[PDB]
Amino acid sequence: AMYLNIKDEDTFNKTVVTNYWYPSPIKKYYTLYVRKHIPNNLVDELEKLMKSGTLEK
Repeated sequence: AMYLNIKDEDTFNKTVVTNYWYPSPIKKYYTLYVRKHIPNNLVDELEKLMKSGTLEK
């Protein structure tokens, strides 16, 4: 069933869609997608990485 599940690598819908795989860069987990109680939202992290008085610039 591994190979009946990969029955269509070569239908036209499944070639034009590109597939990304990368070996995981182990990076500090900051997430664009959801801001919640864990302070990991990357934009909030980026404003914290801004120097004092640069968002006014």
